Amino acid sequence: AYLKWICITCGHIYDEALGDEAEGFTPGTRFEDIPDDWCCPDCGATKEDYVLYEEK
Ligand SMILES: [Cd+2]
Repeated sequence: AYLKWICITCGHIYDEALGDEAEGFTPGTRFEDIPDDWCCPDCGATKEDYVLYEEK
């Protein structure tokens, strides 16, 4: 059950089964294993801007 995260900063949803394609988010990367090193592909901030969509 891949979870998704929405960046409250802009409103971008992340699909654990399809994260970023330019950085290299292979299909199967849970936000848990993605520390702050990863940022938003539309903004460029830390992970604090991303939250869990439903099922929290
Ligand atoms: Cd964002």
